[PDB]
Amino acid sequence: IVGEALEYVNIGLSHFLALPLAQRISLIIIIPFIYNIVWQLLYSLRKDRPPLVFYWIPWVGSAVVYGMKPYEFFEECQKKYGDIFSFVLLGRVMTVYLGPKGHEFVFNAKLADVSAEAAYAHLTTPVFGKGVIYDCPNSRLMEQKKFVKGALTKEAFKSYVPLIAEEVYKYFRDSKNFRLNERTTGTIDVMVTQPEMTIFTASRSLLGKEMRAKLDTDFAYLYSDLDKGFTPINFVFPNLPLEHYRKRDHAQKAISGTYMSLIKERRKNNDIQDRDLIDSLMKNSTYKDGVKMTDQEIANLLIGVLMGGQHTSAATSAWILLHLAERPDVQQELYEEQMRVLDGGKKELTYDLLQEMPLLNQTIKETLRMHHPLHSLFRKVMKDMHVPNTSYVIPAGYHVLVSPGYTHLRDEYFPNAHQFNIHRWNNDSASSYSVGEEVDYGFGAISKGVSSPYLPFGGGRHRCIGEHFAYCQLGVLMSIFIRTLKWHYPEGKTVPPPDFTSMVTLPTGPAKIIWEKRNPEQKIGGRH
Ligand code: HEM
Ligand SMILES: O[C@@](Cn1cnnn1)(c1ccc(F)cc1F)C(F)(F)c1ccc(-c2ccc(OCC(F)(F)F)cc2)cn1
Repeated sequence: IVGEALEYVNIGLSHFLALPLAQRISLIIIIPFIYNIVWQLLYSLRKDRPPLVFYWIPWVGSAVVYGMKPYEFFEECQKKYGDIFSFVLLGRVMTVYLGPKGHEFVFNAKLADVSAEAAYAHLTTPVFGKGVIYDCPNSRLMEQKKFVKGALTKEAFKSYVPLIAEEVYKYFRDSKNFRLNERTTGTIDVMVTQPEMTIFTASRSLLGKEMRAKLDTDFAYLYSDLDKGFTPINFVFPNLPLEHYRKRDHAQKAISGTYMSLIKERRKNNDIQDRDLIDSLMKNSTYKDGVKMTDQEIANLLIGVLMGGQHTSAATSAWILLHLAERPDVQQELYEEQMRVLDGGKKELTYDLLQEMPLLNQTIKETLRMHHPLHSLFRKVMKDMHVPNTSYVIPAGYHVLVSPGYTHLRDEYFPNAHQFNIHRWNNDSASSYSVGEEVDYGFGAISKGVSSPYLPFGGGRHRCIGEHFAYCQLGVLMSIFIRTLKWHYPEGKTVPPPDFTSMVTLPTGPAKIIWEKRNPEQKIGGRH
């Protein structure tokens, strides 16, 4: 009789409920652990799914090894399963597509197939504020990028260069890390100096003199507070009743308030010029459907732009210094270019003269190859995607993960990829260049193909608009570093490994270099 079997399901259920809590809280952990191992083995038999990396702890997935060393994880996975493979990350399924075909599959994915804001909104909305970037539909983001880029013109760059140069020299004069009028040599942590130099140069040029003046006050602490809110933790715990979260949110309110204060005072005096990004968004932030951005949204977009460029740029100048510190040959070669292009230093550095410095630009270009600030770019898959020339279907609710930074470091696309060699870019010093046809998603013509193995600024609709600002900033900064200082490592030190757990792939610190003045008796003028 099978009826007697069902009685014993009932009985056995009643006996299960009566086991000691030693056994039951055992069995609450044992049952999903074994059910997970069963589900994976069954999953491995589906041929319409990319291979899934095996993991033990349910939900947590491969998070630990991915988070700590993602390029090593990808290379081991790539040897095992080829270029397309999935792995489980703190509750989500990430499908990785390595190589140029992966750049194409993700960066050029149809707007209806994937969503960046669905992957990213919790990462950034708590830090930037509401209504901008990833807290708004894609069509709003596109036009927001059009607004910001409209202030990022070559004529803006010609005016930013002397301003950035003034900040770099101010920092050499006044910062405790240098004091070039009092000290001719010294030790700095590049992960202390570069964030400060970056925010000082970016504030002065994009935000204007008033906002730059605030960082000389206690207001600087709010920037520090807000900056600590910029962490990948926000992926999992975006809001918590802790203290870190309170100063972050306070700082966002306080900083966006200072921006709205300045915006509302410029409009009441009609003090609206072409000075900085604030003027620019004030004159040009009405969407095509007629909606104006609010003063709050404009301020929030300013925080997003300044914050993103802060961490990519600061990490990149740190890496440039760290690589050059063990390459006095490269510093020497860069210095000769500076003497030739600037008539032994008797020409004032201009945006135009920066474009005549191919080796300096190639040094930035090579640093960005070896240290892509963003090792992984995410999209949430919104409807099922067929992976061309496979039987693979990526179902909706998965995520796709693209990693041009991994391809940057492959010998097949960059011979001797782990060697720093700026001369691999000889007669190719452009920050990037569209290898053919262009398309415009709402913020300007950009390259249509994204199959280049070198993609420091991504591609497609979510492509960076900061590239020329970053090269302007990095170029002025490194031109002055080169002309002012030599530097090298403390004894037995070398290039640190990256910190992949962070918001960008910044160097693991402290990472110290010893600078020395090229001209001990050179003084920097001005009052302090
Ligand atoms: C060397 C410096 C930088 C590098 C390597 C870099 C890299 C990138 C990458 C890879 C993306 C694509 C992200 C994705 O597909 O999810 C991106 C997007 C973006 N970046 Fe940058 N960035 C840099 C500096 C800047 C600067 C200086 C700014 C602003 C002044 C900026 C603002 C933006 C914006 C607005 C986006 C658009 C994101 C979207 O539309 O989804 N970045 N950047
Ligand atoms: O793409 C950024 C960064 N940026 C900065 N400049 N250019 N791009 C961004 C985009 C637009 C902005 F307005 C401001 C931004 F900061 C971003 F949206 F925040 C962003 C997206 C993803 C990531 C990121 C993705 C994956 C990560 O994995 C590491 C982890 F496994 F979580 F530990 C860590 C970080 C970081 N920043």
